[PDB]
Amino acid sequence: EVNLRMSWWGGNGRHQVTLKALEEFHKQHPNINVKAEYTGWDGHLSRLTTQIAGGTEPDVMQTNWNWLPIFSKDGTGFYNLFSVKEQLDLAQFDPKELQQTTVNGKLNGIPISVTARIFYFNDATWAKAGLEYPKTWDELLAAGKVFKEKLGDQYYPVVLEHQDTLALIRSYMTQKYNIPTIDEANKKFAYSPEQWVEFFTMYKTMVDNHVMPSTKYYASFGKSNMYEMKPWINGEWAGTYMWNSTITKYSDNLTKPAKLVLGPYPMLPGAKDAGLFFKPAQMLSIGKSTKHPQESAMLINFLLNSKEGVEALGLERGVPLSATAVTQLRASGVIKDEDPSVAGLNMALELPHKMTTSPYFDDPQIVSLFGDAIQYIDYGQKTVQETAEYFNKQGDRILKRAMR
Ligand SMILES: O=C(O)C1=C[C@H](O)[C@@H](O)[C@@H](O[C@@H]2[C@H](O)[C@@H](O)[C@@H](O)O[C@@H]2C(=O)O)O1
Repeated sequence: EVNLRMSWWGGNGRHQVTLKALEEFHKQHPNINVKAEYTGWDGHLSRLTTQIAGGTEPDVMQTNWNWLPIFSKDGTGFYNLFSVKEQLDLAQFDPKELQQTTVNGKLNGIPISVTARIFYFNDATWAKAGLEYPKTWDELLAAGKVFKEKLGDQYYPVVLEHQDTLALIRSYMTQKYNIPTIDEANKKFAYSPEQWVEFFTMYKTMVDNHVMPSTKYYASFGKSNMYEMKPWINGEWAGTYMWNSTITKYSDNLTKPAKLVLGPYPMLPGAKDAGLFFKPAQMLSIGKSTKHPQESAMLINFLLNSKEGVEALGLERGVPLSATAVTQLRASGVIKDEDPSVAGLNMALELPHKMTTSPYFDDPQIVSLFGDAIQYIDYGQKTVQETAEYFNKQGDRILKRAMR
């Protein structure tokens, strides 16, 4: 009798396939029981942080790439997956993808898929507005006015949650200035005071120009998860800047015959870098002090490499990085070139994208700092310049506490 716990986050679609997959794993292993612990994205890091701090975390965990500096600054925060290469077939995963999940020579997670945020639009609402998807940043910004005038105050080209908006304006600044957002050497942000004014100026331009809801309007709806909101479902918020690895958590909730559809990626003329946030979409990791490292490794192998786990898990986490698994899905017809999830990624890789994102750009204190920031602008409390100075200063402080 081996009892394991496994945690993950996701939409219900992803819960349903994972639960299906675990039922098979247990069928194939009468002696290995897994308790499942699963939520949506919200509060999930927060809960696992409490567990890790009291040493009660699961044997198997779905982890995020930006959590490596949080839990595993020295690579010892999770079990070294090189120690279970007997159970877990490592050679299926690219050596260069494995390097992103390796810290101090210790393999901390198996990246499941890679992802970048890209534009996805409600094709139904865009057809009503009689617009083509923006091919440029100017078109992005000019599209809100058309939405509001052709369809009404209630229609937006996109909805952006603050984290979405952070990634977007950084993409714009990267395209423009071709520098990293974080100076990792000096433990701080790389942008000048001016560049930060320009960053929050752009937010406010987009908000003024009716591109997406302001934070104030977004909060007149209730708290709900974005994909469960009426204006998302009703097709009133007509798009998202979103990971291809979890796009169906969004599209599953549109009203037929509306589809979320790949849009073009805006690029400034002369840009030497598309400014993607491209990374492991997520990982499977083993608890540092698991009493069952081998059975855990068997479970991770099953879900990522076995015929039956691969078939069960389908594309709820994106296009598998496992050679065997992505080949299976292609052969079964599950990966198709025209799938917006698949096409999202392919279009993205062809974008020039040499700039890597620092895991610190996605520090949860920095992300919350950013939502706070644009809330001050939207609720009249801080001007654009004050907000830019406030972000620069307080975010630098977090980066020193984060980069410790
Ligand atoms: O596929 C996912 O569930 C996923 C891929 C991203 O790499 C992760 O950072 C994580 O993103 C979460 C959330 O699930 C997603 O809906 C979006 O809101 O952004 C979140 C984020 O932290 O970026 O999940």
